[PDB]
Amino acid sequence: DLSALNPELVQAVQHVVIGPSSLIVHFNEVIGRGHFGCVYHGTLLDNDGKKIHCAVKSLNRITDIGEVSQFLTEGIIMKDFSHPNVLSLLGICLRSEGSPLVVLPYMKHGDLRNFIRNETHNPTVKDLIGFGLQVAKGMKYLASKKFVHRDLAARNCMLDEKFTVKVADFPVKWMALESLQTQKFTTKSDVWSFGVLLWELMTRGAPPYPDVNTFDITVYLLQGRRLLQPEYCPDPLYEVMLKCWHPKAEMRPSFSELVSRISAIFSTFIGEHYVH
Amino acid sequence: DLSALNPELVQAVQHVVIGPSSLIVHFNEVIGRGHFGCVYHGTLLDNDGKKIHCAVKSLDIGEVSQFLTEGIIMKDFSHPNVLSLLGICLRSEGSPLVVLPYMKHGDLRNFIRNETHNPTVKDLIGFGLQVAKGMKYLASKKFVHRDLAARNCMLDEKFTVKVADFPVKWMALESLQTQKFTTKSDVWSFGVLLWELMTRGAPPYPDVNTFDITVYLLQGRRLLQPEYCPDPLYEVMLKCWHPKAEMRPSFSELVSRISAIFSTFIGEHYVH
Ligand SMILES: COc1cc2nccc(Oc3ccc(-c4cnc(Nc5ccc(F)cc5)n(C)c4=O)cc3F)c2cc1OC
Ligand SMILES: COc1cc2nccc(Oc3ccc(-c4cnc(Nc5ccc(F)cc5)n(C)c4=O)cc3F)c2cc1OC
Repeated sequence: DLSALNPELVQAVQHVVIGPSSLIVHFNEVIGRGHFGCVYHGTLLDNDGKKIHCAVKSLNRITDIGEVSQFLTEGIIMKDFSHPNVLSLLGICLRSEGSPLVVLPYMKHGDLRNFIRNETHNPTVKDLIGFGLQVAKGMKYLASKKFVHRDLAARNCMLDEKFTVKVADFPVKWMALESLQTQKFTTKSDVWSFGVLLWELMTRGAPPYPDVNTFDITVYLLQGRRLLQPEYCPDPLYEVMLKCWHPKAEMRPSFSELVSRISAIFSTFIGEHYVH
Repeated sequence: DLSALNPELVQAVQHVVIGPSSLIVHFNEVIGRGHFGCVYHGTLLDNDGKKIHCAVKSLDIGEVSQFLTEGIIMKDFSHPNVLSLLGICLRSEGSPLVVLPYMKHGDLRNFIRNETHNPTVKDLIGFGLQVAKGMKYLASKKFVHRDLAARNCMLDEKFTVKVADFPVKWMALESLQTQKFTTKSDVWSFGVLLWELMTRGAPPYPDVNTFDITVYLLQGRRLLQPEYCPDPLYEVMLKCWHPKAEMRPSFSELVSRISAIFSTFIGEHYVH
């Protein structure tokens, strides 16, 4: 419905809500491919009088109060995040006859996987390490807030005009061993996924374990087998990836540790095509 | 994992939280066999200071926030056939505690399966009518249960059925393929529940595998009429299992229909 919901919860989410008379969605201007849903070009008029171009995602017609309520508390959580490497929520739009709208800053270069996959772009080794370093900074921030991402991957990281990486969309070949067997997702589980994301970057967007099946991944990892060092990957960064794939979660590096480690490797490299 | 959450969400949950100083938990006095988790006998002091016998379930910011909003949702429901939430207790050192009114006769599946109990065909239909009324209430709130089953309904002292815990062999055909749950998806699960009641707690589809259940229902095979189930009630069951979600009856129509079937019987060992 619109507000067959709890008054206290509706009050809690108000600060996230965008009035539709300050939002224009160009439903004829699509930016999505499908992965994030159906995403459109938007124009948002803020309370400050500033008119900005944005991305607007249209939800499936959510049909029960349990779902709408979970959606709203997710919105509340994302609105609270404030880091340059974590994607911002501009707000949500609850309309009378139609599904809710999620309003996000426009991300000029789309997601990180597709940016590095097309031959038109030429990221250096340093550029790719840089993207991973930005991802780690955002993930360090999220961990500091006690927040598990649960779906870290290069496809789920966005790149703006200033080439700032935005962690978004907070998948068995990205999952930690314990997540595959015991179904447990922690901050150390995100460290494993980060490792896979680094591997993705240093291969420029190659699919992980391309010759192992989704159901065969668990037995593969119990053979001590890991993803092989990518062609753009430096030896010291590969040892970072291996540490991310330790089967015991407590034995993996923290994101705070990954930031200082990768940062040190990054500072040794020179030559960039995509700065900031 | 303390309240370093969004202040407005924390203020939204305040009406649901119980001050731990009004609660004693008997951690050495255990309730149940683990289906509902770690449940214990508790004593709760209400707003007037009245002692109330309760059951106490012992449970990242994302999970804790969703837990809180589910508590906000549950605390809002007010219907005799829906399990009420007395509150939640968010301790300084330890897991959140969920506080529920004590249900004397536990879950419905265990109660009917017990040979010591002698529910009549009318009693079992009555228990189904109670489930339907709670579900009609939930449907009216636009709320989907998602896990309706005999094991997930409770029985109190006055033999009031309380729908709780809001499972492939209870799942609707479109849930087994599209992963989508609706109020009509709940109607299907209710039919399996009615079947559970009439067979006095027999496992459904006992010979078929968990993964072979979707192809089983696609063939048009269903649960056979329970030995001691009335013909018009098995028709209700079959209507609840209609392959077209929109062709199944509403819980409002289930109430009235089952109310009628119930009324054509006499003989109750468990009166409500
Ligand atoms: C140039 O090309 C693109 C540009 C883009 N620009 C901006 C966003 C894009 O895609 C998206 C990224 C992110 C999310 C996203 C939505 N909601 C939540 N959470 C959320 C939950 C509940 C709630 F109430 C509010 C929020 N999260 C965690 C998200 O990551 C949605 C998206 F459509 C772009 C995509 C593009 O190409 C595909
Ligand atoms: C004597 O025999 C028994 C007696 C009992 N008496 C009273 C409760 C029992 O079991 C329970 C029933 C229900 C729930 C239950 C908890 N939380 C939620 N949701 C919820 C989410 C978040 C939030 F913050 C609060 C709430 N729901 C939807 C529930 O159904 C928990 C239970 F332990 C009893 C069990 C017994 O035998 C095992």
